[PDB]
Amino acid sequence: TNPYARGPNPTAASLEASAGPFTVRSFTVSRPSGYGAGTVYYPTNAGGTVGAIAIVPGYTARQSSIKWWGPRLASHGFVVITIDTNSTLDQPSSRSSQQMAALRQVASLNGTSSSPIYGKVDTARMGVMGWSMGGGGSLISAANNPSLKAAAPQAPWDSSTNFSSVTVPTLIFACENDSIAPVNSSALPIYDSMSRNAKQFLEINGGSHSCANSGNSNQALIGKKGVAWMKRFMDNDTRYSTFACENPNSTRVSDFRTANCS
Ligand SMILES: [Cl-]
Repeated sequence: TNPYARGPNPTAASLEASAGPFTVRSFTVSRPSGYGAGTVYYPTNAGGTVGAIAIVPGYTARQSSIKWWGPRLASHGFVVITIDTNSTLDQPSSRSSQQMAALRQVASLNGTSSSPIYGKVDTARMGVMGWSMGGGGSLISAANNPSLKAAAPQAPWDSSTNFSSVTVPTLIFACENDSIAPVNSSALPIYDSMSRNAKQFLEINGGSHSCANSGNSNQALIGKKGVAWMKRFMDNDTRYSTFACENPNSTRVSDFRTANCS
């Protein structure tokens, strides 16, 4: 019945592991269009077309800070593009237009017969992630493009916290002890402003600003949650409803909140 379903039935163990069931390859985008540089990750054998997720780093940062998501998400059946921005000093709106430019270019490559992702993408099924200003950028993309199927920003930064217009299912990773984008004035008012969506707030206990980046010590839970959220909302895959909406009931989590998520 569900045509966007990919992969075998999830367990806690299969989502806590570093790799999911599909084989991953990557390539560097040859002529990046509307953004500085891109790396694309893709499953060779997903058994059908999959959605595309475009991930953006923070101010002064690079792909390295958010790369781990590439292998992790692609292995469970997604096309992931991680980007560098035109300038290290771009603010969240510019990060947004470049995030959407990356999705636009993944859609183009899906149509190009010489491209390693020829025919692998469902260009009607995309989502957005990013760290800090790239997180703020992810929220701006979702507000501007309600056709996105999912957002999952981490440690988000935006001097405007009102996202009340967002209808896209949104998972916010927060970092308890963030002193760059403190939760009390960033993540939390952002979460709290959204009244029209499936949403979730998941605060990493004793986490600093970088608590969700490559090399974090909570990859099991952060990665499980990130994959379950994209599987639930980008694939409509109700096999993942429990993993996506449940409280982890974990001492690794200092604050949990969810709404409109069964
Ligand atoms: Cl930032």
